[PDB]
Amino acid sequence: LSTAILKQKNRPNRLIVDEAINEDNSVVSLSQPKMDELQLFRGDTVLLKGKKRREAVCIVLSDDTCSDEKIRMNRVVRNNLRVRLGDVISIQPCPDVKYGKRIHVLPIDDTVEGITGNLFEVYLKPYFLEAYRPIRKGDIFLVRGGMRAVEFKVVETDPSPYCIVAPDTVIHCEGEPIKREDEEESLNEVGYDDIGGCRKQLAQIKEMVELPLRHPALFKEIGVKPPRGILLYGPPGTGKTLIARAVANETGAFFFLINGPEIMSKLAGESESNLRKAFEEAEKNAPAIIFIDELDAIAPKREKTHGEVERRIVSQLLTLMDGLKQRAHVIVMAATNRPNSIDPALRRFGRFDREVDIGIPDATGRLEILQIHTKNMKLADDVDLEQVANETHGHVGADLAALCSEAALQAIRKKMDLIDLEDETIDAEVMNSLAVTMDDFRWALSQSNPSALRETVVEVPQVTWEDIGGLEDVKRELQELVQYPVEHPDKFLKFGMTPSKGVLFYGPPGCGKTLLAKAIANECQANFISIKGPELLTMWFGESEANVREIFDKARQAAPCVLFFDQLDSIAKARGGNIGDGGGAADRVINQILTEMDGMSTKKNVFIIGATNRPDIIDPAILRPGRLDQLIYIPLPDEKSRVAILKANLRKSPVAKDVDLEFLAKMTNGFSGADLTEICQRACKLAIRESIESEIRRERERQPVPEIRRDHFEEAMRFARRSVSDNDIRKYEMFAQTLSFRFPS
Amino acid sequence: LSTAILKQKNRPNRLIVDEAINEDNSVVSLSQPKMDELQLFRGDTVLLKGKKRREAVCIVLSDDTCSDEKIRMNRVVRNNLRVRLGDVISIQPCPDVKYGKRIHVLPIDDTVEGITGNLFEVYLKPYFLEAYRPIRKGDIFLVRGGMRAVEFKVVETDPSPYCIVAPDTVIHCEGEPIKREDEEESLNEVGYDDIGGCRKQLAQIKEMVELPLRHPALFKEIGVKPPRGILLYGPPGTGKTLIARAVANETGAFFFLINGPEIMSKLAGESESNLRKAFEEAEKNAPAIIFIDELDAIAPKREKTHGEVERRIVSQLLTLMDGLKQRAHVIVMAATNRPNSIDPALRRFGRFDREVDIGIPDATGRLEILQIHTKNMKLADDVDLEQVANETHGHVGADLAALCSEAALQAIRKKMDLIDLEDETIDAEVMNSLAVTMDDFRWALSQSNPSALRETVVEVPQVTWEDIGGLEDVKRELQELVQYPVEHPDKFLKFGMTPSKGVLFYGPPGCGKTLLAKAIANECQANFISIKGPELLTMWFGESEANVREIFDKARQAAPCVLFFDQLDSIAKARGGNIGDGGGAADRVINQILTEMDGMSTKKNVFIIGATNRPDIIDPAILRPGRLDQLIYIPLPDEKSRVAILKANLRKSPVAKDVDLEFLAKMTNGFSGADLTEICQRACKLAIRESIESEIRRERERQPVPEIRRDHFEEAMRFARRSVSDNDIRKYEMFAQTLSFRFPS
Ligand SMILES: Cc1cc(OCc2nnc(SC3CCCC3)n2-c2cccnc2)ccc1-c1ccc(S(C)(=O)=O)cc1
Ligand SMILES: Cc1cc(OCc2nnc(SC3CCCC3)n2-c2cccnc2)ccc1-c1ccc(S(C)(=O)=O)cc1
Ligand SMILES: Nc1ncnc2c1ncn2[C@@H]1O[C@H](COP(=O)(O)OP(=O)(O)OP(=O)(O)O)[C@@H](O)[C@H]1O
Ligand SMILES: Nc1ncnc2c1ncn2[C@@H]1O[C@H](COP(=O)(O)OP(=O)(O)OP(=O)(O)O)[C@@H](O)[C@H]1O
Ligand SMILES: Nc1ncnc2c1ncn2[C@@H]1O[C@H](COP(=O)(O)OP(=O)(O)OP(=O)(O)O)[C@@H](O)[C@H]1O
Ligand SMILES: Nc1ncnc2c1ncn2[C@@H]1O[C@H](COP(=O)(O)OP(=O)(O)OP(=O)(O)O)[C@@H](O)[C@H]1O
Ligand SMILES: [Mg+2]
Ligand SMILES: [Mg+2]
Ligand SMILES: [Mg+2]
Ligand SMILES: [Mg+2]
Repeated sequence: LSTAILKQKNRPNRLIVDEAINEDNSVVSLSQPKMDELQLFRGDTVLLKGKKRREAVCIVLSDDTCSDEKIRMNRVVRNNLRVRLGDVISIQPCPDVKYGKRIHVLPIDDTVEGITGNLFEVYLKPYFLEAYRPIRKGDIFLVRGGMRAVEFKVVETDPSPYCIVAPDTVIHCEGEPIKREDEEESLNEVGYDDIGGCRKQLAQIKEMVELPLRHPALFKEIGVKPPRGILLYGPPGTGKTLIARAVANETGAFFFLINGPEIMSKLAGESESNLRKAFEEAEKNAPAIIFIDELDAIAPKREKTHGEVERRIVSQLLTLMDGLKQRAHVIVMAATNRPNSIDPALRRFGRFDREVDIGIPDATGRLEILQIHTKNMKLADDVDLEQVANETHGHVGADLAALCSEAALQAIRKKMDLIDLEDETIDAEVMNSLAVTMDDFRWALSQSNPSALRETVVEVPQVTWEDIGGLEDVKRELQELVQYPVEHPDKFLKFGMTPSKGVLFYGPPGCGKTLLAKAIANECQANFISIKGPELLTMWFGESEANVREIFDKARQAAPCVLFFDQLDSIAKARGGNIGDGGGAADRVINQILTEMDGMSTKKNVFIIGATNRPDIIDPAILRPGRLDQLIYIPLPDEKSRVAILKANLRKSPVAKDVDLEFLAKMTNGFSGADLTEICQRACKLAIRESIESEIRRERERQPVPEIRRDHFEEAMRFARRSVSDNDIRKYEMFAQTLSFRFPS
Repeated sequence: LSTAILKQKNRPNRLIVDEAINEDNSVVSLSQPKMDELQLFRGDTVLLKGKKRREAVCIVLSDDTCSDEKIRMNRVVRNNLRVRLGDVISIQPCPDVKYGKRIHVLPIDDTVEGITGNLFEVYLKPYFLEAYRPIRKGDIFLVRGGMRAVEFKVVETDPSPYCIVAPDTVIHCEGEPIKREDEEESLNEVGYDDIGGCRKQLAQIKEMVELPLRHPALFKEIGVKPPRGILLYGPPGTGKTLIARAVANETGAFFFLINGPEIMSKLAGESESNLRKAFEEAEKNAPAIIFIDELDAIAPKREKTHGEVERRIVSQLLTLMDGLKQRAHVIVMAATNRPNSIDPALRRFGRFDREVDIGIPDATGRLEILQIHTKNMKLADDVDLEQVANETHGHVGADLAALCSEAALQAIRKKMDLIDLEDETIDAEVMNSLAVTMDDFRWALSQSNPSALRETVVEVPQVTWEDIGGLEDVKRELQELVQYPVEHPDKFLKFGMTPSKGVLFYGPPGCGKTLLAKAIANECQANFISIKGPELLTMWFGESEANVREIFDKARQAAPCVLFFDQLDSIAKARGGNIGDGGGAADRVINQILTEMDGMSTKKNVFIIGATNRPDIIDPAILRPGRLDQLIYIPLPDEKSRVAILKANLRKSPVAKDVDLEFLAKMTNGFSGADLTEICQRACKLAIRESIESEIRRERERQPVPEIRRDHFEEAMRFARRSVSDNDIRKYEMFAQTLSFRFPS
């Protein structure tokens, strides 16, 4: 499975973090069956591993009230392992822990601010007297006594790293106090849990980076060599640098970070020296990871570069990439937001040959990002991260971070009156009053401008079959065409028939062709790419055929994908229709589409769908085998289908049950689904106007309309008119006709 | 609220500057309830803070004639705090002011010009004998005695900064006299009060620059990180450098100024060293502000740059921007008049991610600029800064400064006869006679050429509903469509209807579609962007579709905004109308408009309005949902509406009450609003010609017409003719028609 590597295992060592009844900063409690399963004795020293490279040592004890799958755990060592209640930690035996020869500790600034007494005698000596506490370098532990409990950081141990505080162990705390800034920076370091909406990408990165270095013998045994170059790409602000930081803080391998402007800001001969030194340092500390952030800064296209030194730097990078012998256990990672700007030589074999797309997050992904970014943010109960996530189409993670910052700024604006710039300090009542409400998020949404609105949307559509009324035979035919090869390929192989991978929807406008394409993409849970008429017209007017290939390339990277071409006749009408131009049924954009379809015919998991309201003026070459060779007529709905359409459109609108949708459908004989949606929208508009006017009337008098009613629908049927005439219907009929026989008995 | 930070608070310490009855240069007087509220004793030394970083010390005394909210204040210490009568200052206790050990003072040049006696004995000793005056470094104080009072500047104090002049304090005044040029430069330093028309921008700058450095704990508590990079952009002469100077003179943080030509004029390796030294200096003196004026000079687009050293400088700037850790408390500000010319990498996250638009001022803003620039200018009573401000469309602050300079030059030209170049001095009668009159401003206006006339105008229209006659149902429909979603969004959410965000006005020409768009923009107080037919035609002829997106980008930065597309049929007529060309209802510019409308559909506070006189030849794709899907017919006015139109057009023209506008309206059956305006304009022209000829006749005889009359309107009705024929009206009628039913009982 694609994300099977992200699965952490149901193992006896894995334990759920639980609160501690009576536990000091040196012990943890487990259930007796858990010690029996783990062969752990009471009083044994045990090593605990948690999130973000964190390790600690404790004393394992028995607790009859402790669950088998849980470990009792006080707050101090929870802070040490950077874990919260309900998190999962790993417990192992920690043998051969020797008595400490000498330990150097340092207090935290605010815990010692105002403390002038002897730290040793007041705090450390009673805390470490006849206790034999196990400690680790970098541990943070809180000590009682004095007027005020003081937190200390174990900055040095001998023997290292783990030592027992014996009575003869020399403890000293003389040195520069550990500042709170360092502790906060260490606490807020980025791990994998700080990335949202990139579950596929995280799994792929672990498979291609962490796994080969973690277990090289795994790939050696099966006789394959792991890729050497992984290139992260995506639009700016998608989290490539954040993923780099997470990998750096989460990896056991040696990590070296290289920035583009880092290298390019140095003098000629120092950039090359730094690059070579980085590669040599990685090779010396194998297994190692080299991350080159902003690769396009150092390696643009060599021919399109004018600097001599720049070309020399690109050549040096190519040579260093080729210098790895696949036993150096060095994996080079790179991030760029302009993958095309990279020199193509770097994308060859033995180089950055693997590519991971950190794309634009969907609604679930951006909800995850919002939850991550607001986890340490003071919020109110009215804040619905659901609603913000649904309303932030086109936002990337950086845009969502800016949105949260602007919401907080609006929250501060709401308290501006109690806050003065000239004031040396801010009252604590204002401080604890400060919270980010839903109104602040709404204002930030109103003021936010997304950076990825012009990017092509590649996602699974929300439209399902309940969103479509009628068309049951069309639904069954689409399901067969798209899913039978997927679900029963052996049946197609047995009869020797290659399935058709292209369908054209044709019919009157507003009958559900776009809905059908979206729904068939949704049922298969495949990505959906929609190319509308204005985009084809943009390529036609600008004479920019070459962009068509780009579209198909996206469909390849997004497979399984449904490539949908809506309004294939847009260029045909733009030329004037059937008799508009002297030329006949051949244009540049559709020609490139034909070539790209022929190229895509070998990609099994990309299904191409076309839609047109004017099948007569469509280029016939698109209906040839290997192209949209299946044809489905989407007709005007009949009365039952019209009832279904009216019911589907009114699901989200409160409608009184006295309204009879069957009569509405039977009276709208020649109406399309779009016309019925227009009727429903106008009825809702009338109801909203009535409710607003009634609320205004009451708001005046002090100084109704809960549902749409039958009079609303009648007043909507004033303006309702059928968009498709009988002429058009008949034209589709002779198109369908122009698409008895028995064997002798 | 957006400008809530600019609100300075109603606080007891805040005091209105008032004149002093009997106060020396060392005391201030307050009301007894004010001391009781502030817990201030009589004789206490008090610190006073004013505009432009100014501080001073005085002795607080009681005055029964002093108002509670006012402080009595002599002229000398008003000059010290750089404040005038009616200004607001802050008063606080100033404890632990020690006796001065040694003070060094220096006189002002003209106050000591011609003074050869001992300054100490004549002036300072009687002024500081048994007085115990509190003084500050940099104080300016005037001393009596001699033949002539002398101003002195306290250039050194010990102890510093505040000291008491004790009897044993050693006062000396031996040194280079403080020149008047230095004092004048210090006096005329730019503060926030020197910027006009940038109230939003000043509030935003204080929120994003002054606030994070002022109170970092405010952002730390709410768990957000303040932006690191703020980029000021706008057309040249809008005051970005002036805002930089104001921030430098108004900020408590350390300020470092970097200029583009500053850095780029140095040799290779010295520019980079200066940039790194600036960043290190800012980090050492945190909190600090780095301002990089003319950022485009040092950081153009790297690919579009050919210099090796230039690319290295851009990379170094990127590295320095990334080097900040958000605890360095360093905020980097930059100003550029070519924001697109900036390398895009500098506009990413962790870099110049916030942008403030110092745009073209409106009439109120340029009135503020004129008042600021002429505050120290000798003006006459006929000068109406109102009238200059209304007449300077397209002017930026620099243009207004040049206008004032040219007006002063014309004033000097008017006195040229009494002024000779060869003269060694100019008579004082000419000096005090020199004043800038309204005629000088009129001449400067005639000779002024604005630098921002070709920029897109983004402002709230002056047109209101009184400016429009009739169209009451259209006014109500527009108000509903535009304001009901804004005022009552919960009603739309309850019924599940997404409001239409696009309307198309159609009808005969000259009936008020542009007026309706402007008025609906004005009622909501939203920005208005008008795209006329010639602009669309310019994009069509030049095949420059890509500029359309620019327009929509403006609408995003100006939200809440009304985007108005006037004469959508201009390209359609240019192609020849309905049958002009073989192609049908599809062109490049309207195609880009469709794509941009689809992109803008997610921006709630941008409303798009289209207008056309030929709805038949409009591309139908623009009427689809998500586009201008609402349609409003603006018909020819009826008789009552024509009376209203004639009344509205004649509001600003003196009309005799014998004129009957009802008869004019009833006789002009098929006239449009433009035709009625033509009639009114021709009548005014006839009246003006009559009045001019009568004035000429009297001016001849020596060596009438106060209002428009009925004969004027009759002679105008000579040439008045209806622009719209019945053919066109009927065409609109079958367009409207082509846009009984009851539920069963
Ligand atoms: C069995 C088969 C399956 C196939 O592909 C299956 C498939 N997977 N995803 C998709 S679509 C994607 C998923 C949902 C939306 C997008 N498909 C697919 C392909 C074509 C039509 N429908 C479905 C191709 C070709 C064949 C075969 C049949 C016969 C022969 S032989 C030797 O001439 O006898 C050779 C090859
Ligand atoms: C309530 C709502 C308001 C809105 O926007 C309000 C708005 N603010 N400024 C403007 S315009 C600007 C101000 C004056 C001139 C320019 N508008 C606005 C937008 C559209 C039409 N009229 C006004 C958008 C969309 C909605 C909504 C309705 C229903 C649903 S749901 C879940 O399907 O039920 C979802 C969303
Ligand atoms: N998927 C995500 N989950 C959580 N936070 C994210 C995500 N994507 C971006 N962010 C946040 O938004 C910002 C994006 O900055 P980051 O450096 O990670 O982006 P980038 O794509 O590497 O940048 P660029 O391509 O412009 O160099 C960071 O503050 C990061 O924490
Ligand atoms: N069968 C249907 N069930 C539900 N809604 C429908 C149906 N047919 C049409 N509609 C509605 O009509 C509108 C447009 O439908 P859609 O985009 O799928 O049509 P189309 O055939 O591609 O034609 P067009 O060129 O008008 O877009 C939407 O509001 C959609 O909900
Ligand atoms: N809003 C304003 N209020 C007051 N004075 C202004 C304003 N805008 C400009 N000025 C004045 O006009 C001149 C504009 O020069 P300034 O250096 O401030 O402009 P700029 O926009 O930074 O310049 P450029 O973009 O060409 O570098 C100055 O003399 C300034 O005092
Ligand atoms: N109802 C009206 N009330 C007042 N003035 C009106 C009215 N209708 C038209 N006018 C006048 O007609 C002139 C042009 O009007 P406007 O620009 O709004 O019309 P339009 O419908 O957009 O047509 P056009 O293509 O002629 O500009 C202006 O002088 C305007 O004052
Ligand atoms: Mg990055
Ligand atoms: Mg559609
Ligand atoms: Mg400047
Ligand atoms: Mg007009």
